Amino acid sequence: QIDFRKKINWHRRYRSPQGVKTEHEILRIFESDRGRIINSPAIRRLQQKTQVFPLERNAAVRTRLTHSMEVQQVGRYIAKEILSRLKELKLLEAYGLDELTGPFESIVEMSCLMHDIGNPPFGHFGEAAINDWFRQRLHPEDAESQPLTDDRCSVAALRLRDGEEPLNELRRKIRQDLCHFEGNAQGIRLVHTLMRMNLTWAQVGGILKYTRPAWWRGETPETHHYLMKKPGYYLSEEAYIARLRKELNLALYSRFPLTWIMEAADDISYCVADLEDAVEKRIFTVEQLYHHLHEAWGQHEKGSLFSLVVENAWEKSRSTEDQFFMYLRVNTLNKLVPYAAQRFIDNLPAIFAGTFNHALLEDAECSDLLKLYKNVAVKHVFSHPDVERLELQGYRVISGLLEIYRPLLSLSLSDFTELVEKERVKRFPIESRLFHKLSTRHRLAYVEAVSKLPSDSPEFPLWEYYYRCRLLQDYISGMTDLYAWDEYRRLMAVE
Amino acid sequence: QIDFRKKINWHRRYRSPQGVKTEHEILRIFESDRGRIINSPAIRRLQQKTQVFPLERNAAVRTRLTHSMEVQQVGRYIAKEILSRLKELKLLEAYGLDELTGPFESIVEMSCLMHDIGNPPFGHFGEAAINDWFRQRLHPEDAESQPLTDDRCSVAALLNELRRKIRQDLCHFEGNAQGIRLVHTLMRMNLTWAQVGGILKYTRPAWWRGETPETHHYLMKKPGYYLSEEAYIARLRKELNLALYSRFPLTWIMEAADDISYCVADLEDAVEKRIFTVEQLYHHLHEAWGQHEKGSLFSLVVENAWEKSRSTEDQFFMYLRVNTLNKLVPYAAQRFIDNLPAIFAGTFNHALLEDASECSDLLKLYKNVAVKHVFSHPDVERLELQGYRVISGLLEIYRPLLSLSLSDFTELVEKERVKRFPIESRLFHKLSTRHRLAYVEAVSKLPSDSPEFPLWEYYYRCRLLQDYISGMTDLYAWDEYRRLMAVE
Ligand SMILES: [Mn+2]
Ligand SMILES: [Mn+2]
Repeated sequence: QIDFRKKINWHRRYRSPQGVKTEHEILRIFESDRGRIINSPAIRRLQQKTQVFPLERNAAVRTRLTHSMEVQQVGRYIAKEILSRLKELKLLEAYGLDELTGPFESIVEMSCLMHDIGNPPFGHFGEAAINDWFRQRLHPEDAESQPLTDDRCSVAALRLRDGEEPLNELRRKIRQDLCHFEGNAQGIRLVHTLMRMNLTWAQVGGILKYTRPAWWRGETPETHHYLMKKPGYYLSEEAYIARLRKELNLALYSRFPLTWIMEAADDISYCVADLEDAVEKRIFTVEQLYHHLHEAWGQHEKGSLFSLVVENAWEKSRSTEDQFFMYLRVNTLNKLVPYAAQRFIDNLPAIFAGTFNHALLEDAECSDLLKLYKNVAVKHVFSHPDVERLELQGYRVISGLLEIYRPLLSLSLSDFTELVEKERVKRFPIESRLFHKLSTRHRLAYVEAVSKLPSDSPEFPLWEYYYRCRLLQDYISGMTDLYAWDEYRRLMAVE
Repeated sequence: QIDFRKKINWHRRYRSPQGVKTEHEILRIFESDRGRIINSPAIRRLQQKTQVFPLERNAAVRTRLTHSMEVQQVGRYIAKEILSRLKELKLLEAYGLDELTGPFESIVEMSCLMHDIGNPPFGHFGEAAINDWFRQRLHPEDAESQPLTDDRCSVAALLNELRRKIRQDLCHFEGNAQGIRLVHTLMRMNLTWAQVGGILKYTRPAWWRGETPETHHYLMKKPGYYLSEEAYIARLRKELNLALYSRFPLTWIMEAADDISYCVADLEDAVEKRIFTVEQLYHHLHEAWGQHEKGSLFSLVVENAWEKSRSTEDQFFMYLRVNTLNKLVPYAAQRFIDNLPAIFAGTFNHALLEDASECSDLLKLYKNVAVKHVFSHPDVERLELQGYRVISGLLEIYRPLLSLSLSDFTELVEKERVKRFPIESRLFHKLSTRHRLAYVEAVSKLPSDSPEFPLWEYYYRCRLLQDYISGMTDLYAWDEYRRLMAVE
């Protein structure tokens, strides 16, 4: 049975409010969350994180922030559409929404905003350089089966010991979790353990995009593959994630019903904006682009969504660029938003369950239009040398930075712990200074996770390392494209 | 009589919608406006326009954009508060709001967002360098009375009343006035009248020469619009039911949010730039209050937030922000409702937080601390001075286009390639196509025959230049300065 009272959890993890609360009181909690998000430095960082194009000396181009604001307004429209349609169906009171109208909407907007929140400096390329650097040092493939006589792992504790141990399973999970860094998973890690925001369960639900644990190694459940497409959370969050499922009434590997709305907007905004920027960076004319889109459609009919959207917007522009993109955007939303709004309502039971193994804008006419934009963007924009140059640049910056911090990892627990207590250590001065370079928040978080472990435990050293790596990963992922590059040069000694 | 149906004008200037429209249809028009604003490049430019502190290699510091988002959430709260209070008073249906709930709120947020949108690269300092550069070339003081035997104006053409108005308008550039110019004539957004009302902060015309309006002193504190907009501005007044020099009732809400967000954010950034500790700051605030009582708003806000803190800094600012809004927002929400007739009239000669209000005092306290410690910092001041030269120098680089005859200038507008003026050609190409387009359009609307026609051309010519510059980000203007000075 569909009841949103049960999904829109206004309680918190720590210092949580409890007992009754009016429609207004509840609105205020959700409005509190907005203020928390909007004033966050993690949200400010996004104006300095690159979105497709390099951070040029004129802000004409979209950054991760300006894009996420655009995504949020799309999300607002979809949510608002779902609501209006449902009030016309009178199912609003029936689904326990008549009083959670505003909250619903705000959650969407705020999750929209926070997509890309945990992404590393150089995005998907950052992810690569991180995962790759860890892979050459851990080799999680060497953990999959029985203890290999020749384990490629550089860490003594994480190397599968031959002797009959269930500790071998702990090593397996750590190796896969650290080598499978994902922005969404880092986003969850960020809002809770790092940024220490203390948001409503419902909000944190909306930013939980995937249900796959980072430590996952096998084949994906056939009836869960879509939902477990990448990883959604780390081993460090597993505890809190369980807490989240129970609070939001979610089964293992079940998604929060609103996440689907936020996802949709992101999928829409996704290309069109970069395509606008492409003509702005003079890659081709607006006319040239129209012809690339005509070429891309192929199977042309005079009543298709191409004619209704792209052909339509092209005619509006002639008796230019502004008008073109302005109406192209309009045209798209005006057809796509209703579709996804409907799709949501249509498949609401499975969505409420968070079991629905599909996207609002599927694969089989809306999905086609999007794909068309994507193809054009791939073949002409994403392929541009200045883009690719920066993509490759990013990779080295992160890889090199990770190597600069290798000495802290290439250490014994006894030594590392020593550095954590005494800030000034005799024999390890480089390591000292390098550890000071780390941000006070990720540093704090490490210690806290460590102090919660049992000293006596044989798993304790493995955990320390898992956390040690997490700590390093947090520092790096936390950086902006600029800061990471600047630091790379500074630590390579060229400034 | 108070009816918001009459103030929340969902019609547009060009391609305007008309006839009935449902609550939903109306919401959609206001939601359309949001999309227009949010996708605007003029709104993107703000992530590259400096807010107090220089850009820095880490975005830990607020930019004009990140501040305006903060302002918008404050505005949201105030608007939402006014509404909730009014629903409790049941006056919502009574004031024609029961169906314009969402719109009201969106307008606030969108106007909040668009405050500073018309600000130049080096904001306040940019204004100076512009106005100063024009003043040495026009001397509008020399126009005030009778034609001076020794007129300091560099322009032959600068009917005596038209000359007066042009000189004052061009020499009195203001971000808010430029903002109005921007959304309509430059950005060609075509927004709902109501939205454009919300960004009209001042009722003073830029061409005004005759110190202080007595009865309308506060509303005409700074200029609100240019001579180039006077026509459209008249159109706006009539559409929004405003008397000459009357303000849009919602503008007051947006304004308030800005007055609040104004300092606290830079104070957070001050501790972030290590200017002083969070502890050092608390002591500067204790020093600043002086007249200490154990139940005052200082104790309730600052003392309160200080105790909560004992990350420390995060918690401190987080709850300090909370504490402030939790007391100030209700006040301004009330003030609005309390003085609603005069606000609806847009005649109310005061601010929501203004009088001897404990609220106004708290704000002033933040401001004083910011002035005495943050705004006074050398790296700030250095950049402020730097900005001035960049703009002044840039204005001088473009002096050749102004130091020209109409006959010559016009020639350059038709033929892109002109023989004798090659520097001027290339310099004119440097200007953005939008401001270029806008100039021509304003010019083509004038009567060729008219004796005022040459004066207008110049007014517009200067406006065109001003648009280019004001349109730039701190970075682009600096980059260009160096590029045109030949150091890259
Ligand atoms: Mn996105
Ligand atoms: Mn401001």
